[PDB]
Order: sequence, then structure tokens, then C-alpha cells
Amino acid sequence: AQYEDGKQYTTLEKPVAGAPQVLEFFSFFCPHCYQFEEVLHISDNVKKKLPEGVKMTKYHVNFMGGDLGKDLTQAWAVAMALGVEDKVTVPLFEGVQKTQTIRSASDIRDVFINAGIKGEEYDAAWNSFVVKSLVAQQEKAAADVQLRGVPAMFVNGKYQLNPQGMDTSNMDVFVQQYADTVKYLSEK
Repeated sequence: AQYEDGKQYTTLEKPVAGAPQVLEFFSFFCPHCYQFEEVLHISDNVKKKLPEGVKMTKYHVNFMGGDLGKDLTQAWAVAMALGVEDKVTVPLFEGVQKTQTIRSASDIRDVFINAGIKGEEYDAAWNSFVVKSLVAQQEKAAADVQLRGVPAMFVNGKYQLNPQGMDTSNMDVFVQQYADTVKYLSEK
């Protein structure tokens, strides 16, 4: 057929109960994730095609970058709690990988301050248990899909996107296939 298990996607041996409908994993340290987000715009292209009543969820991962990697997962939790993901995603990627001016937790915070988030507001969120549980949720989700690498995307806790089974040709043909595959999986 057009969409095939083992080609555009794979099927988790162990489906995840109560998982987000569309779950993306990434790291601000991840060069392919930079490409995915800032050049290919995978998230946005996927969202433009998602059915009504389907939400996209995006989690950060710890295993790249040591202590700064975990700081970034905690800051991503802050971004989720404050609902400012679309203000900090680009300057966090560029700060980590382009300018490489993000080297400490304070440098991360600066990105939020510069983006208009009040210091008191960031710090309260940073130290909150709501953010601790969001960090735990992201870690839990990684365990549940038995995550081995980023970027990655899972649909309805049952299917894993398999970009190596898609075409690499035109980045755009690739992006369209990826987005088309997510939509197909969402309706499966």
C-alpha cells in the first residue's frame, strides 16, 4: 500500500496508555532537531494537516548536554507551564547551536527575560512543583516509548514516525511525506 508498517512508520510492541495524540521529542542540543524545527519546520507542517480535535505535544529530553541538557528540559517545562513555547523555541535553538551563547542556566533564563517574561515569573515557575512534575512527565514519556534518539514522533502512543523510510530528495517532499504520514496515523 501507500502507507506501510516498516516504511513510513513503525508500530510500538508496547502501546502507551493515555499518551498524547501527537508526541514529539527533541533536544535544543540536537543538530538534526535544529534542522527539523528551524529549517524543515516539521512541527508546524504536521500541525497544518492535523484533524480537528488533535493536539500536538512536544517534550525535551535530558540525554544530550549533561547538566545544561537537564537545565533545558526544566526550562522547556517552564515554557510549557507559562505557555510561551512560541516565543522561546527559536532563541533557545539559536542560543544553543548558532551563537552558542547559552552555556549555563542563567543564559537560558536570559532568553526568557529578553522575550518578555518577567524575572519573578520565570523564577517562580522554575522553582515550582508544577514544573518538577512537567520535567517528570517528559522523562516518563521517554521511558514509555522506549526512546532511543531524537528527533522522534509518536502517534496515539502506538506508532513511531520513520523518516529513514521516506524520501530525502527535496527536503519539501520529505516534509510533506512526514506531515502526510502523521495525519494518516492520526486517523488510523
